[PDB]
Amino acid sequence: MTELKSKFVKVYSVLKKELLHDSAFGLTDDSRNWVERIMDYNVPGGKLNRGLSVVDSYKLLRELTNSKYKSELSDDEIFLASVLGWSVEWIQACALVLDDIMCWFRLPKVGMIAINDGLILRNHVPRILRTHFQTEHYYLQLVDLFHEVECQTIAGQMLDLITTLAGEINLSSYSLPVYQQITLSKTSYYSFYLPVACALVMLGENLESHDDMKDILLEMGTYFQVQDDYLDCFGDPEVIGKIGTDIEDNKCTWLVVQALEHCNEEQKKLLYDNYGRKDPKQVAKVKELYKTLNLEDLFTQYENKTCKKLTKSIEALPNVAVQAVLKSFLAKIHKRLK
Amino acid sequence: ELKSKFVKVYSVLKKELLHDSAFGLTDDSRNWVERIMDYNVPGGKLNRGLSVVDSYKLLRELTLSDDEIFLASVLGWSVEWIQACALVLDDIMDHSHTRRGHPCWFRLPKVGMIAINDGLILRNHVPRILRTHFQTEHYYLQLVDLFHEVECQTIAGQMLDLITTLAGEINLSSYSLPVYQQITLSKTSYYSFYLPVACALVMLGENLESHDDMKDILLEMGTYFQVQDDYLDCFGDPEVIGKIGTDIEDNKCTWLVVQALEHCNEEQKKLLYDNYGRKDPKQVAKVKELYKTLNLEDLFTQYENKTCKKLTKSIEALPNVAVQAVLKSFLAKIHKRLK
Repeated sequence: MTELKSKFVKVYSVLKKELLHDSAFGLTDDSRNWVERIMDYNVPGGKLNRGLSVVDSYKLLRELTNSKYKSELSDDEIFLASVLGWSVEWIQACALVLDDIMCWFRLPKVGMIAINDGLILRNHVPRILRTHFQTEHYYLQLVDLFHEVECQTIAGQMLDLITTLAGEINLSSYSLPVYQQITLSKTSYYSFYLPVACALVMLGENLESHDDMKDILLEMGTYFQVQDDYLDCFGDPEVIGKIGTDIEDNKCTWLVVQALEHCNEEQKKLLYDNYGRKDPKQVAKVKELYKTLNLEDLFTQYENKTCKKLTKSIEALPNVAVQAVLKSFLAKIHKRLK
Repeated sequence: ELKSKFVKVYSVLKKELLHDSAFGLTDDSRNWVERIMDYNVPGGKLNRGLSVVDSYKLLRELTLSDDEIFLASVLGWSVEWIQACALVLDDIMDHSHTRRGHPCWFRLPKVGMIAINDGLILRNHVPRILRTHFQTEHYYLQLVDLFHEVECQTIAGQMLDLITTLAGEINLSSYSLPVYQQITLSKTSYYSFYLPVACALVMLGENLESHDDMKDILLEMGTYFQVQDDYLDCFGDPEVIGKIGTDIEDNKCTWLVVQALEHCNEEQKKLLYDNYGRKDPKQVAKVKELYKTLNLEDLFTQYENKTCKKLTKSIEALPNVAVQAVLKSFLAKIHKRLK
């Protein structure tokens, strides 16, 4: 089960050798190994669905719009899309650098190591894009698109940092607006906007002519994160392949915030005294408070209403290839159990 | 005088950014963006941005169009935008206090989100400024590289500083010298000292990859500049500085606090835990008195004399006499300064 995905995976190794044995940025033999270890720990491995969606999207935009000379994707076409797909995976790798880190005094030294790891990787994307796109017309537009998503990611990463730290001293810091900003800037941009926007820039398109699609993808990114959060609570761990830890891990879950908005005083103090522990006695009291607040129903309500909104906004787009791409994104997420 | 010729450049750029066809904005959003813009970028001495133009002027002399000054000033004002973004988060602990100056925490992420999003707005101006005014030059890509380097180095430092300032409220042992050095270097040294000279240099038609030694000097000189800052906030003629030192009350990660924790023993360590990040002058004085007892006034004289001599030596070892002149100018205006 790999096909063009196997053809995609190889590109990481090509970019990695380029980045390491680059004359413009020399490296000690010890520097190279140190950088390569950071690269391999952080960037390859995983589902790769974000980077691949760049290639899958570029393939669907070409298949439908065309007006190019042939509809089959060139080997050089597949490769360049994969280079952007892997740039996406680098952006992603940087965004997650901090997600462990979690007593307190050991935290800034620990955090310092992680920050420098991402510093190394962040300085890779400009070089990747320059090596492989410096000559195209759209190069400057591509640098913009990446600068925007890169900068929005860093903002979301900083808020998630402030927020996950402030959550250890007071759960009331987790709020609905803050959750939406973290989800939007830290995740939605690279996850849903960035792939397709990459396919469009190399397809020879201007992004300022797709603001209606950019709002759709960003909202679809929020919807996707509300899904993950919900699944981490209850969703057949044998289907997901993972045990839910968000309630234990003291995460800023869509569930937790919707809880503290609807539940009051007595229910609120129940949550402070039971959220984020490791024995199931408190984990179940939480899961029961969510059931008491009907949060499975509030979620399923949110799901159908948001799906209707986006399908409407999608059916209302002028670009049939774009909407065909967004329709595949939305149906691949809808009511997914995994 | 040339300062007045430099300041209007801000208004030039501010007018460009707002009434950009490529970036439409409501009249009501434009006021909001302008309020963010001028609250954060102009005002203050503007010395970093000015050092770009003075540096270009000294480099050119030792090897002048009005438009030249404009472009140099455009880069100097670019520096001020970077400086602005680095500092957006610095009073995040005192603006979350919607009380007096008491613990908060729940109101902290809302406060931070505002700040983060302000700096996000200002961070998107530098690429537009550099493109508008340099898209066409030989060195344009060298400029985009240079600003991406410092921009990213700045971003790392504030992220570490954030982690550090938060973890410093709970458990004081979080403040350490390696963490202090990293923050000082990545958050500050890059934009303040490297970036100005590097701007004057790349526009002067130079490649930065052949100035690694000058860069190492400038970054270290930036760290030296911050250790001076920290030391003065404790004892440095509060009447001369024109400001009252607030660092001990504010529970800041000072070079001094770090050096104290290194030298002091468990009794002195507890004196520091039980005082320090408090308000009353009685507890603040126990610290400033503990600093004296640990000999941190002389330890500072050692760092300064050694860093000054060490850098003077490294600078004189540069082949480029024009570069040596600029770094010597920076070093001698920082040296033993009382304000």
